[PDB]
Amino acid sequence: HMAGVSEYELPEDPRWELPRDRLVLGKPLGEGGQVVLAEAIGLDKDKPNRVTKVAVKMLKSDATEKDLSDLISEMEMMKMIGKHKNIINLLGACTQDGPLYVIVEYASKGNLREYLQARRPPGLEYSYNPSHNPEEQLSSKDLVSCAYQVARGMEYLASKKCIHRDLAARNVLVTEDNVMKIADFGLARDIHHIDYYKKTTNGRLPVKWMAPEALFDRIYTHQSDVWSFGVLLWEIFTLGGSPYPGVPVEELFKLLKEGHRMDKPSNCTNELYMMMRDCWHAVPSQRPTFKQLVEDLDRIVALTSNQ
Repeated sequence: HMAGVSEYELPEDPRWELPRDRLVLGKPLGEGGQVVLAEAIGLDKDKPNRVTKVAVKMLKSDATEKDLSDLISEMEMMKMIGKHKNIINLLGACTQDGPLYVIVEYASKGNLREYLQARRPPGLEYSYNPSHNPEEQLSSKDLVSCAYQVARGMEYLASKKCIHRDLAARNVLVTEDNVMKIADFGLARDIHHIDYYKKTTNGRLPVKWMAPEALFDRIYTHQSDVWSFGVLLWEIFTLGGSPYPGVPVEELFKLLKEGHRMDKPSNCTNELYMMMRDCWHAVPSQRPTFKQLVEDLDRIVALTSNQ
């Protein structure tokens, strides 16, 4: 476990520091680290009487000293990377008079995976809609536009020397205005060899988004992120589909080595599928960059129908 919060010297930053009484705790948003919904009073000094819905990150009742440094690490990392419309930005923090709170932007519509699944057409082209409360079906343009925003955010993160290392639909959140925001891009990398078998609390296997070199040699770069983006693209056009269906984790090693790739999803243009194949190129140097991906997608968004 960890020592008292007072036992440690939390990084106090006047620009982001916010009084704890200015935060009105709400319902839990995520459990891993712990996130909860909250209402901040006067986040913007220019308007101290305005309330704003935000997400509050805090450690668990059972946290290690490393967990505290990791959280701080992400906070300072977000400051470094800066702000961008397509990423979950830092809003403030509480480093005094209580536990450490890292305030970030709130995405009312949850992660992209569940977002899409809830908007699956009754048709046959997709799996059955899991959501008990279906939503309006997205247009063809909406999906490509969704890919554009994600690639847009990654392009920015790439220009900031930031390597996500786990880009996936689950790691992309949707705002109330349907804006795509990449999350968990400032997390600290573990210094202990990974367990390709470990599964997330959501029952997700990170190995399915990892590039061959990142999976076999544990090498992470912007190129490996482009690979993940290729898998993310696959998820979009499958409306929250599961990568490599019916393929065991252990089998994934051989298959990927064989140069095998996922088949084009139903209702997916060949141009968009070729983009996925280019991202899934065997040679890192041959995969396209986020800069290019943003350009092609922009061109595609303008051509793609919205009806």
